[PDB]
Amino acid sequence: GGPSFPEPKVVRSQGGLLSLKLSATPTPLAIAGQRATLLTYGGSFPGPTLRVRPRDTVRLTLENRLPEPTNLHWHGLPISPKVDDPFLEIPPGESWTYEFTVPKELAGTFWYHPHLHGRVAPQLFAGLLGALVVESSLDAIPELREAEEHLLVLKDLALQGGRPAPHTPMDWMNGKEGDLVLVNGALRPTLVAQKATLRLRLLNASNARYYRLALQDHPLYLIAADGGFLEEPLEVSELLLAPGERAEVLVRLRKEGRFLLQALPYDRGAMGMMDMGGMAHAMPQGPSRPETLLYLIAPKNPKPLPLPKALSPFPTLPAPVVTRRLVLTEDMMAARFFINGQVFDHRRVDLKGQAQTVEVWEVENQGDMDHPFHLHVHPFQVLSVGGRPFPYRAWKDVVNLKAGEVARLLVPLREKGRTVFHCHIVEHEDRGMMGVLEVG
Ligand SMILES: [Cu+2]
Ligand SMILES: [Cu+2]
Repeated sequence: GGPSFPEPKVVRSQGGLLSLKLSATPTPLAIAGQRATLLTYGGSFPGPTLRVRPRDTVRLTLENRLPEPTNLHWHGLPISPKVDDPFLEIPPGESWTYEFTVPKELAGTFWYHPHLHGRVAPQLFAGLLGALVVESSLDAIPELREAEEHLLVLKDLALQGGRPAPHTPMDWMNGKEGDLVLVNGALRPTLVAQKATLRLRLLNASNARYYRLALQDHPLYLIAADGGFLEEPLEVSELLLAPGERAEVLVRLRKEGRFLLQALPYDRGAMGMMDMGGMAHAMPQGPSRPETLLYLIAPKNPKPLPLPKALSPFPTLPAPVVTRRLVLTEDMMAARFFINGQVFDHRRVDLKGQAQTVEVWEVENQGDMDHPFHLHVHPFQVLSVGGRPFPYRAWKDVVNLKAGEVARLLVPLREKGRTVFHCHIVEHEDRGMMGVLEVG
């Protein structure tokens, strides 16, 4: 009812259980005024949103109907790596049931996508992604209960011959960006707000595109990062979301009107093909062209809600027991990507840590591109980048590093088992930039 807005179908837990059979299948669909066959979960692009509460049981059977093997990564979920198994392979025509319990303190926006090494980037680019939302008791406070809530899945695409465009040699180096810059699988949808306060859950599920988000005439009020709430709302004029990151923001519409949500120009250090003359400068690709993501129409006579004064206190973490250094490097022309000078080997354990301890990880980008570093299974707290303090306290699982930046991360080691860390420009992961962590 009311005005329509494209948004994935939601599947909710019931009586403490979300049991769902999800097929990964090629699917002809309508897209930006044409028809294309994508790879999809549940026949939709994006895939369906799974919405759960803490302590729920999730029983997701993944039915592989693809021509190639696949698996799922439960991105951001602090569960067992024996469930969130980055080494599992589900052959074509086979199924696998993922069963886990949602942790008691968890809240926010998470997502699921393929993690079969070597094939992540084509599979994710072809459409295999969906969101997972964990509801919180905090969502009941009046300042959030009465906000108009929406999920915005930021994911671009390019098509050739009615199918996802093939990966080029340049895509393996830079990561693939598409010419169709979509929101919830739609080209520049219009959202006609019925409330003056919106709560937008934001997911960057793109292979490589960055989104320097800005809303015309409006600040954003950040209330959640990748893996949970901030301690209190943080007003920002704009918000950069790297591949794999999520955020939740409140928007306070003060005036009537139509306002563009844009992805402003951002230069992530992608490299262009080489050229003659024009002098001026060199041959980086330079900043992205600005893109309109959606149109937001304010309701009549808008009166926004007050902001909540407080959200969730961040747990104090114990003193760390060990410091690690992880150096990211690249060989751009070979399109190979390294951590501490090595490419991923699934039979090599790179770091051995202890369950129930906290470590400090120093992640150093010695490349020229932005690399967004992701660690499975163990959410972390970012302390500093470039020697300066991170602007808020919240659980993160992806941290963006620009050329030369060093992040210092507090990593509490939770579940035992073997898991991975990798750049979330997924082409770089496929081309080497991944290593193996074992917790005992
Ligand atoms: Cu991910
Ligand atoms: Cu990278």
